[PDB]
Amino acid sequence: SVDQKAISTIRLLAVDAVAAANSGHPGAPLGLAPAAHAVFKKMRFNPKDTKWINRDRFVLSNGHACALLYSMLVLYGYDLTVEDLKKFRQLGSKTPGHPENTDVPGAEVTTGPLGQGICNGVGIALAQAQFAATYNKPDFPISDSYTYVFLGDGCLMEGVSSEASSLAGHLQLGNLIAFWDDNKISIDGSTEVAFTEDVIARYKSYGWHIVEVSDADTDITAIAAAIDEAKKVTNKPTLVRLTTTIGFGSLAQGTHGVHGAPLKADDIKQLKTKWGFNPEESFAVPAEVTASYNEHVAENQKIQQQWNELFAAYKQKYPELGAELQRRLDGKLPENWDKALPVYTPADAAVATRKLSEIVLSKIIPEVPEIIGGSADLTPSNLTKAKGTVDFQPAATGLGDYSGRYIRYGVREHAMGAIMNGIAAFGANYKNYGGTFLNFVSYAAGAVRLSALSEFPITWVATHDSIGLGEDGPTHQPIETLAHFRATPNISVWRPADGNETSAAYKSAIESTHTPHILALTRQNLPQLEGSSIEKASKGGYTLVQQDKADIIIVATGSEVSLAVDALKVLEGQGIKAGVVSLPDQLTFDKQSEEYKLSVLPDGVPILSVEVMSTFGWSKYSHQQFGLNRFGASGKAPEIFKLFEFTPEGVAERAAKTVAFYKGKDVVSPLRSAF
Amino acid sequence: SVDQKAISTIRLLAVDAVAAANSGHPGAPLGLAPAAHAVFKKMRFNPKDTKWINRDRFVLSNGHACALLYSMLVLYGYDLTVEDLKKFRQLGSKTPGHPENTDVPGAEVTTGPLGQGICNGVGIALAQAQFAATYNKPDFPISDSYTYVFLGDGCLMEGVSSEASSLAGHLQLGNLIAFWDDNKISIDGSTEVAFTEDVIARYKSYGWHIVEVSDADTDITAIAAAIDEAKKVTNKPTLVRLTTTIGFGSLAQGTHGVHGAPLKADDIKQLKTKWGFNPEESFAVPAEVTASYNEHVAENQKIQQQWNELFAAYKQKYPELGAELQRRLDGKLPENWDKALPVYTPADAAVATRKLSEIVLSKIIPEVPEIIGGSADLTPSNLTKAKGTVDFQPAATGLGDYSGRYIRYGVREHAMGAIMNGIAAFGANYKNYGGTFLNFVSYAAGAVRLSALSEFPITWVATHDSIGLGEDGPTHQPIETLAHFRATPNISVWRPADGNETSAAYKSAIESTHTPHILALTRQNLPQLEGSSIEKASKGGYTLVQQDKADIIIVATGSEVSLAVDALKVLEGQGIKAGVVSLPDQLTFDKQSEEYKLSVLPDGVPILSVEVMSTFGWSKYSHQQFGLNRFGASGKAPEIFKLFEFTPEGVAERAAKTVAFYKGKDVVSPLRSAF
Ligand SMILES: CC1=[N+](Cc2cnc(C)nc2N)CS[C@H]1CCOP(=O)(O)OP(=O)(O)O
Ligand SMILES: CC1=[N+](Cc2cnc(C)nc2N)CS[C@H]1CCOP(=O)(O)OP(=O)(O)O
Ligand SMILES: [Ca+2]
Ligand SMILES: [Ca+2]
Repeated sequence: SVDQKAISTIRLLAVDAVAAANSGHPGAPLGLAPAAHAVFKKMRFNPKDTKWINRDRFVLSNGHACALLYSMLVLYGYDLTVEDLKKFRQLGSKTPGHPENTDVPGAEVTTGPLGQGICNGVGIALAQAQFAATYNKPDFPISDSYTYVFLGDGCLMEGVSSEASSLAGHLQLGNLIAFWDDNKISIDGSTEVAFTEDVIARYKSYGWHIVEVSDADTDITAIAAAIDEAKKVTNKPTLVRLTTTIGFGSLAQGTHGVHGAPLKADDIKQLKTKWGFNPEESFAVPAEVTASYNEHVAENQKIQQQWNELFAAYKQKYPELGAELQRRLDGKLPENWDKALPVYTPADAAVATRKLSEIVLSKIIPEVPEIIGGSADLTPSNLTKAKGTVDFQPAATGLGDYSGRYIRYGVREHAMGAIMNGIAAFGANYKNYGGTFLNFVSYAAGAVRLSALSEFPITWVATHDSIGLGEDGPTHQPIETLAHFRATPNISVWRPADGNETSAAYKSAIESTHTPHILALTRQNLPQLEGSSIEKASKGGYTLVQQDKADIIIVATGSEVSLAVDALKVLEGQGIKAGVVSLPDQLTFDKQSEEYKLSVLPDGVPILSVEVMSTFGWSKYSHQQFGLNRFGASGKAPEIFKLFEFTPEGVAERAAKTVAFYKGKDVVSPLRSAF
Repeated sequence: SVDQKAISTIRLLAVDAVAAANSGHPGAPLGLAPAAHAVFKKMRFNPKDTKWINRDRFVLSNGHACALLYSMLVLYGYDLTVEDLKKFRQLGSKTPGHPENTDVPGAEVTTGPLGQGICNGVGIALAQAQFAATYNKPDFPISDSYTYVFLGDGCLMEGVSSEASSLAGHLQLGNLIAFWDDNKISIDGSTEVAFTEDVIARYKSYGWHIVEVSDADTDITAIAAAIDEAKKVTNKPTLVRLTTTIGFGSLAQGTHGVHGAPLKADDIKQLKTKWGFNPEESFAVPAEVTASYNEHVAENQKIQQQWNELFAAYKQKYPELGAELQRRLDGKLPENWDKALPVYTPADAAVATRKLSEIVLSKIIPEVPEIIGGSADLTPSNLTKAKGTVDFQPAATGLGDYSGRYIRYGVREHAMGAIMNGIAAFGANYKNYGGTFLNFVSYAAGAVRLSALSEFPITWVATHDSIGLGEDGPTHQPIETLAHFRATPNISVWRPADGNETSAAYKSAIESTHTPHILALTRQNLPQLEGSSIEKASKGGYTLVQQDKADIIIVATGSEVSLAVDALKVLEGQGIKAGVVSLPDQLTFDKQSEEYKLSVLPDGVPILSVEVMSTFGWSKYSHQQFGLNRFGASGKAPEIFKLFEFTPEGVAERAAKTVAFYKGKDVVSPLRSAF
């Protein structure tokens, strides 16, 4: 049949792509081609408009199987061709070895690191539910799309998927339909060696619906029926168990050897002949398959055409909501939204930056409907919920509504991070955030790195940033954390010192379209600084205290800026004139012009950095570094600062030693380099 | 009764400790005191010998509840007193706000970061099973101890605990007995807001046995009976559901407010009077409670006395095994074990450092019985299994035996990391390792940081270290990873360049007693270097190519050392004389004498670092840094190196620019500093 021919085409495109690269993963593509065919036939999408907001989304969580995804995209006429498939895994191609949303049309997210994609799918589905609850009206199903996820045994072993699956079940996300490639093979061989749990029983325990397809190597009727069944269960996410043979059709089917290396040439020949293809030909695309797939595309395009008319009618019937929706689909924030950002003066009281963050959120959430967010069981500590908002929960629970704006993630940092990526991936200008203690952002490193690689504007509200948290002690006190994330490409790591800097950090985080943000915020109160403003802090680094005859400049962040200002006064009594630079975000600063940066960190003066955590990275901006390169301590925070000499006198002593060390030396800016 | 009085004593010590600190967590201690009393009465331990190898182990995974643990340790006469309890959460005390194994006698592991302790318990139990299988003989139950773990809702939400619980069920770890504090309250309030899964059904799906105790606020008979029942189920770990009231007895019992802040003074008064204590007194220890607990200690000490005689008889009956066991309990490796380390010459073939690692393991595993390890589903990629070894599996599976030495962790990096910590915590000189790709060590950051804080000699075999892995692309290629771990205190991060350096890295990792190791290893082949040796590489950094008239020194690691040597030849043709330093471990290097370090990185010569990942940290050792501060690419590895100019010519160009940049300048070693 044409469907059988399409499945064979998919299988053979994937195998031929792996063969041409002499690299990659043929096994799962062979096993999942029937399911991919069936799912894409049920999906609504436009290959010519990858951003249609009511499209169904597909996520390949087992991203190593991407030759399958690329084959589907090529067959459906996305902006990806057979010539691109021939360049699978080749430098610069549109067909990288794992899918990247920035590079691959039709890749919703970046997968490959196992477990992430299913969590991203949870976030896409969460966003769709929130979006539909916000905009849909009687006779106006603006949003009614599904989220389809393929995942394998490896994703099911990764703890992040357990976190997200528990939460998705709790949230009753009935438009999420996941498909488990139950092939009983991973890299180390049979799943009997390490993965003998009853997966189905576990998913039932989370509140998921289950459909089992016992012969998913051939039974596309049953796969389609499983989708239909899943769509009837509106209050549970569904897991479809696809019992498949890894590498189906290969001489090596059902073995670990077919997972992750190219097939032998003779194996490819026998695949082709038993499926009616020419064993001498590669990258064959039968025109009847193209015709069948084109029919589905044309039908989907007529569905989108009708959706566009529905949207036009919605704008007439609901003028305010329609204009809001249009603005969001255009990627634009509300005009002058930033006038809601709080502004402070040096006469205002000291405030912890976690509390300043609460105040910002309280002002901007009512002004910017596309902001949603939550916390990983730290709501009253991170201060992430605006008073008067309702939680995102299924209304059946009585605990919230899908129109709610605040997500109770539970103690699930890693899944929170990957769910945030999925919310961003949904689109519609969502600007979403997640709170935890800074030290436990590290639990989510796998997802955070993907936020950076995927260019998603997510925000971590990362409170209790240092030894300033005090008594909880060294298991809770960051040392390495900012260095880790600052060393990751494309992460803005804001460590605001005061009220104006906290508003600048949020302005950056909410305006972002391609860069994730981490906001490192204090437990403890900090003074409002003389010289701070949103305008200056928006440059990422700025001169707080200018001293034209400086003997030294002290560059600091966060809680240490006020310390530097106090040290400047001690130094004056020692006959040393200091300037102060505040560096609330190194990435934003780095992006400023060379001339601006040199105005902040000039030649001809020693520069000392002060920040109560690792000194890594700081030599970009300073000649000498005063940091904390050992673990912390359990005690009252002021006593810990005293112990480690992060006091005005301790900073002054090191500043004086720095001045002494450079006597008789020629000093150029740390910004200079040889290449 | 005296048991009731003991439970009240525990509760009130914990509340009084929190009160004195005006900080900490009274709720879970109040709820878990009956269970703690019951469990410690069943446990075999010696407060005067915390390292008795056949002790039962206790782990408080909900580490915020540590006022409970400290109260137990004080009451049982560990080296912790009421005076220490009065200093709970105070700087420098033996009672920090979360338990630290380095600081607290009777704390087996460092907990506080949720989810870790239960995984550590899995590792303690895994080690006990392996140890017993190795040493026990008929009439000689050298090892027969249990592992008791307390955990709460937060631990059950963290994905790492799902990973470890799936694996523990698979491994049939019948001497593991965990207790869930089922109190339905977390920081964000009721668990109904985020955690509605059927936990018991999930644990059954993993193959655990379940016992439910419906009134764990009072029913110590049922808690004791649950332990007895668990001990009869020898082929499943057991989860005991303790249905408790958080803060039991407090006016605020059953509320989130009792989780994490001191009780009100009037609340403490009413607690004391209803339990028969003096509301005017704090830190009361009734002598009858001390007497009862002392009776149990005395019985346990007689059990250990008899174990010592059993061990003496074992040494006579099994002379070889007895001497091996004695050596391990003394903390000593086999005499001259390191003579098994492979040694290479520059005439030997190029080899990937992952393969060199395989060869090391193949030589040392037969020589050092306390080495065990595994991989997170990457055995044929990391090359972590020695041929001829058997896997650690329950014999009932037919897939291995508990005497086996190789662990199939599955796709569970985070749990692998925390399980490794538990294996180390067991003691008996275990030197254990875990393989994954370097980029996915990041999934386990929560546990890795705890390896460092806990001072455990665990080893990550972290292969595929860079863009040198090629086609899998940027989702797999480390950039920030070494900077992250090097910025963490107390992590040795070895990046060996060749065969001799790989042997030095293992010598360090296996000899370690207090420092975790990460071995960053290549996919791709590297040449054997002229000038390398185990002796020199053991210094962490060394002069590979000495040039007395150097215009520049190039410092490099791993795959970039050979690149630097090739660049030296290009530079010679440009009239520039270079030296080369290899820096296989920055931590080990840092620990050398100042004079040694200056002999490697002298004054008076520009120093350029070369390493194909983040430049963070490198200014400790260099004036200029050539690194990779952007994400990678999917293609053949040599083409990626060419793209980023990590070629002999690209390094030479930057070296020449470095020489030019320092013309006319006075250059001092990067090792110099102002303070
Ligand atoms: C272990 C593995 N990798 C390394 C890998 C490890 N850890 C993380 C976080 N991401 C990864 N990418 C890549 S791939 C995988 C086997 C998957 O086994 P799985 O059953 O899902 O795939 P398959 O056999 O094809 O049915
Ligand atoms: C969310 C929380 N903390 C921050 C916290 C967050 N993430 C990680 C990895 N470790 C932590 N330490 C500390 S504590 C916890 C509530 C526990 O809730 P749980 O039900 O286990 O404790 P309890 O209410 O006392 O019954
Ligand atoms: Ca599989
Ligand atoms: Ca709880």
